[PDB]
Amino acid sequence: SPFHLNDAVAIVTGAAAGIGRAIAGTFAKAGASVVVTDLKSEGAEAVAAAIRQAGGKAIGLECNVTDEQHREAVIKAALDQFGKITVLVNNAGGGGPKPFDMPMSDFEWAFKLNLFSLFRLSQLAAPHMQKAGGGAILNISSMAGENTNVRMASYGSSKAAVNHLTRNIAFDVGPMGIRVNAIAPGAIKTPEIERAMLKHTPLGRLGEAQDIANAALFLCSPAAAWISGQVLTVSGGGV
Amino acid sequence: SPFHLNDAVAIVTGAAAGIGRAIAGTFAKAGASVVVTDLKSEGAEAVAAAIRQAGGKAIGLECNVTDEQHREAVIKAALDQFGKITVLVNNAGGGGPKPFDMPMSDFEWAFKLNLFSLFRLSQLAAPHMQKAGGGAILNISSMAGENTNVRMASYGSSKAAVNHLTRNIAFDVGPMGIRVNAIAPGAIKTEIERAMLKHTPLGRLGEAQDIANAALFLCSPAAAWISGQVLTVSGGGVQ
Repeated sequence: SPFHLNDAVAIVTGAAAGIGRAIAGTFAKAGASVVVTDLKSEGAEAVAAAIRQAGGKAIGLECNVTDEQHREAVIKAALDQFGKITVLVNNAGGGGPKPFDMPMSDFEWAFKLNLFSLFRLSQLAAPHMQKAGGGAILNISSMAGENTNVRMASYGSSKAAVNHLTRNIAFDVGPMGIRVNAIAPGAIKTPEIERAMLKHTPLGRLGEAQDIANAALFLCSPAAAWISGQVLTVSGGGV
Repeated sequence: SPFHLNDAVAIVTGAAAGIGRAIAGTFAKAGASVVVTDLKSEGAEAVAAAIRQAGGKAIGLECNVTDEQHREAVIKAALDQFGKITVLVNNAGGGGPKPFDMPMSDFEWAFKLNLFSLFRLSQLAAPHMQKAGGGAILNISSMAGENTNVRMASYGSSKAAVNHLTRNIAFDVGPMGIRVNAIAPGAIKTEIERAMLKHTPLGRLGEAQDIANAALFLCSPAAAWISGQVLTVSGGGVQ
């Protein structure tokens, strides 16, 4: 089963709760040494210590992905602790419904958070994946980069930019042996309104962060060795 | 024929040469009062004077679309000269192939130029279009918003961001009577040309007047129920 990605070093951003925590835990179970980072040092350290207790190799750091101080800190810490970089999970990001008439201070924030940070991180990690023989980048997007809705002037543009950045820098770092892929999660269970939102989800249930973790583990694994420039939507079949 | 632009005021950015200049001329021939703008004052003034000589209403302005001073200046100049704003053609933009290991500054300038500028322009122009009973915004994108290629880390991401911004802010400014559409131009006229046409099934390159007429359709009452759409004017292929 090339589904082990055992011999590797995976930097997971925003990985103290939810999708990032699940990705870190599942990657560690698969044999990868995990640099858990978060905006909060305490949560990342907690998750990393839990992984070490389970029997895995992990460290926990504070990283504001928008702060190049913190980005070089994470890259250097991964290199010091484990010697190489082979997987980069850009799960760090946020933003939400901001009205059309918003400050531009809110539009540039959406792109510095959801796009600029992860591009700079991929720039930082790509050379180390090169003497390492190749690596896997995974940007965690959203279903707003494909769908069209109100109040999504900032979030949606940023997520579609993440998607096409994936599709394009698949071509630049391919020669380096690096695969760029993205995951678009939707309605993840971190109630008539809940069943009303399930009425458009054909599988009749909400998704667990293990679903995204599983999809990521596939995309970051040797089983996805000839898969790049792909956005995979994990949505149960709907929006 | 509802393909005329009578009682219309059209702001056209980057319109001293090429697609923008042809759009300004075609829109003026359609009966629209044209605020031609450019980064260089001389070209915009020349194009506006030529339009006035041809029998249309036009003014020429210097505008760096990345400069909010210039943006408010264009909005106020349009409202002074012609009393309203009904059409906003964001043709101004640029960038191109940059390396993956490109400097971070380079990567923000293509968003600030190719996205942030036109979003702030649409923000400034939306209240006046609402007041004028509705209008049309047209973002001049590029075929890199859809295609995947090398060196397109910044240009492609910004252009796909423009595409999805079009698609989504069609939903916010819809209630205002405003239609947002986008044009993706192919190779334009201004043995690798033979590769170009190996691809382009119509066996010729496109004239700036093709983009001009596509824009004229999308900014006219003929397209009154068309919004959130990206029209690719490529002759039927990719160049």
